Amino acid sequence: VLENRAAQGNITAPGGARRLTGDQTAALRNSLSDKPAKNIILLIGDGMGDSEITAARNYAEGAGGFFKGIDALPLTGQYTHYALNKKTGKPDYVTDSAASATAWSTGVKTYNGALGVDIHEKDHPTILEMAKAAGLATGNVSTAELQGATPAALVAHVTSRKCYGPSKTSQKCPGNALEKGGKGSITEQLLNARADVTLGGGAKTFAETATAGEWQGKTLREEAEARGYQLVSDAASLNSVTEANQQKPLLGLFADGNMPVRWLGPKATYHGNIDKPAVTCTPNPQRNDSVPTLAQMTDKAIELLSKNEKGFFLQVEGASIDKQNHAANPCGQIGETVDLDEAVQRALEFAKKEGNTLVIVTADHAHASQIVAPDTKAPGLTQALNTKDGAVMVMSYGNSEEDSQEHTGSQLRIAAYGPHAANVVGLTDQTDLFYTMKAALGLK
Amino acid sequence: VLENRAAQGNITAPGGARRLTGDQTAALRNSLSDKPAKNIILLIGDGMGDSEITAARNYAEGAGGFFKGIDALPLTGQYTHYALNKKTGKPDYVTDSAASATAWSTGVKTYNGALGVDIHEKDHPTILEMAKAAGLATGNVSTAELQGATPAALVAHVTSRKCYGPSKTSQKCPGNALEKGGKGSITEQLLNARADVTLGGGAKTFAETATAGEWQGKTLREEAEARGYQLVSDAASLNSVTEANQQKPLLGLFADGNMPVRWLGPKATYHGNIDKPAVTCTPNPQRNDSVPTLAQMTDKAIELLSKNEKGFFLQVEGASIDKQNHAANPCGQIGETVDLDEAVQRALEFAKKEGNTLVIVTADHAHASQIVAPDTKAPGLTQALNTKDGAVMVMSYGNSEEDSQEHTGSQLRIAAYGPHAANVVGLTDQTDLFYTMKAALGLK
Ligand SMILES: [Mg+2]
Ligand SMILES: [Mg+2]
Ligand SMILES: [Zn+2]
Ligand SMILES: [Zn+2]
Ligand SMILES: [Zn+2]
Ligand SMILES: [Zn+2]
Repeated sequence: VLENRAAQGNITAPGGARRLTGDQTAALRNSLSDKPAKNIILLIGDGMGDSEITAARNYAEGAGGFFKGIDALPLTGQYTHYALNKKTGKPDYVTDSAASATAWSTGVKTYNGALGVDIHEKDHPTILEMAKAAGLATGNVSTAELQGATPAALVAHVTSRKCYGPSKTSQKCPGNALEKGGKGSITEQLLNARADVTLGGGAKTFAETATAGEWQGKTLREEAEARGYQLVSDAASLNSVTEANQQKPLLGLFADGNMPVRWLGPKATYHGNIDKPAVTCTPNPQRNDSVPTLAQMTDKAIELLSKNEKGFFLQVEGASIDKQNHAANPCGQIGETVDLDEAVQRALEFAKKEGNTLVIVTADHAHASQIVAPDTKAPGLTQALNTKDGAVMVMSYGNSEEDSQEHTGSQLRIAAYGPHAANVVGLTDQTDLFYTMKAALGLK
Repeated sequence: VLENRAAQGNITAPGGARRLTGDQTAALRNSLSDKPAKNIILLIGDGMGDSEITAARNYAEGAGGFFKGIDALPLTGQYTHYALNKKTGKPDYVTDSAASATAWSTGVKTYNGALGVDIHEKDHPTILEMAKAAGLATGNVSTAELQGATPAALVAHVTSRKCYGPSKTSQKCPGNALEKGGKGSITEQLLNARADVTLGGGAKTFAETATAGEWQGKTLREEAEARGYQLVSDAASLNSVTEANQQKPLLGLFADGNMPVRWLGPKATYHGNIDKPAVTCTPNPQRNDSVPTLAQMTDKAIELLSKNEKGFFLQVEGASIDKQNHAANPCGQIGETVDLDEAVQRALEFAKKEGNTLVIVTADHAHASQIVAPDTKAPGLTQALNTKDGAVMVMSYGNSEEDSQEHTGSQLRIAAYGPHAANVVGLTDQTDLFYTMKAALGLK
């Protein structure tokens, strides 16, 4: 259960590359607790499998380095995230963001594209709903559109993840359409869920007007304001928020769509590791100092949420790891993994002081990127990068001849710290997480 | 710390896909022991990363299934296996078989191709050599040529893994070349190391004659006999062996090159998941019934080795997982993963019963195979398979245009059971494995 896992010294010498400073038995034994958790923070790196973690550590911290956030959770395991074929109910080996998020939030498998509904299109309550009912405070933060699959899975039960607002719902999720007597689009269901703290992008869908119900005619933003939501749109206004509760829940919309990525780098190309020079990522000029960082949103959320005596449940998502992986952009992808590590550090720092918080870091599924030899002549897209060690690392995306690289179905790392964190050890299924969180918090 | 990790029931229903029957905390806590291990069995799946484990499980046991051997080890973690660039001394992100094996059996990082020597081309003692010095019984078994990087790393100190016998050594490893002061070729050093049990392939190099020393002029096979080794070449004679020790060391050579693979299936092709029907693996008709299986050799070895009162150290290798991954042959690859699982089961059974045996299952490095969506249009080699679920799973190899798919650098799974197994948890380095084993046996 050590906190420092960096190489001991000279990696070229006997024992210089070791990460362990001694025997873990006693320490590891001491970190095993079945006492109930008072709080839970689930950090999700979208599409951040072991490959993505390795590539970003190698680049930002060096091969023998270690992420003070992502690599510091003591209890580790691997878990499966296969989805279901809607027709046959047989496993679909490669899941999408929707079905995977639904699994840990509701504890039941589903088909690719569904949010909060099972194979029968039947709704099941999510962990955030159950927590909110027990009286715990709830948060939902992400760097993607708040209507994106991952954050949406905690507050919406819809049949197609594309049903963002009234427009898409009427024609893609007729049965959820508010007019048809349904629960409504993702956005409207998010407004109904009323989590104490909700922060992310996706401001554009709030410009749509409800077709039915009490706030018919008004845009979703107006409905938000009318219902008591405090709205903030930048780092500054977010910083000034001093309270977030059921009487005045917080809703931050920092981008029309997804929030900008931190690093800028060119897209990987065919024979790019041979024909193009090694790259060194630089900061993204399109990102303003007004758009909050994940670490800032996480920090603010934790402070506002920790005021609730009963406890809180918070989910944080580094959304664009997946997105930049689809786009075959190593810098964008690595910058976002680093961005999430800072968020995990904020969470771990709170967890350690408080002493009753279960922190979990994992991904919804694996992705395309592979770390390959400098001289690889690959069929897909590749790029050479200048890492922190002062050495070149080549990354490869070779599973799609299309504009978008794809998810992969490999089991991946799940790590945790705190009460009940032992239930993450060994082989488990993504659905076990739901039950692990429910039992730690003592939910019924 | 449970033994059954299969999905509980109906994966389409709430909680039907769970692998956990309850809370692991107490069980896990109980499986944490710092008592010294009397024996160690290290099973290595060459190139068996998390993706490889997942594909094989999907195919052979179904997505919700579980490997009775590979998935039954309770303590899990992820470890790094980067090598060193020979010139700069800086990390080389994608290791080879030789450099990786050298790290766990020696405790020092090295460059690609080196066997048992650091970057300064200096020899370091291996855990097998140290075990044998403490009076423990030693075993080395593998399905590849005994001269291959994985088994050789335990008995040879050579500057290039290509120095199989006298010929290649003279030309590629002149400094190790027997006929000028070196300890000899891989085969000559293996013959000098004299482990109690050595089983595998590579009988072809034993046909070479030493160029100097006492047995100059005789084939290496003749030298083996002159030195007291019992030579067995098929299952029946292997099964007939009664004892193996320093007076009568067992040397089993079951093939000229590598042992034949268990299953047969076609090679993945360009758009193979689209232009060709799904495939169903079949037993390899060429595999002679007289050639032992990895589990049979593992089983026989444990039997002979456990006769030493002091204990034993045993390394077992499912070598062709890697070779078939290079060749882009899913059936070949999965068959060898299944093969290794049976070996693991044999190991776990002895371990559970004896109660002072540390079992570790891991891989030397990650590989190329990826599990992708059935409709994937990939730039590399794909193939569709009919899984145990009656569902189609697609595999992809897209990191090389050469005739050999490549290793990848992602951190991968390491799992253990027994005394000191807690040291495998969290993030560690491949070199930490050396120290964990050295400490487990008290082999300082
Ligand atoms: Mg997402
Ligand atoms: Mg090998
Ligand atoms: Zn995703
Ligand atoms: Zn995606
Ligand atoms: Zn290997
Ligand atoms: Zn290989």
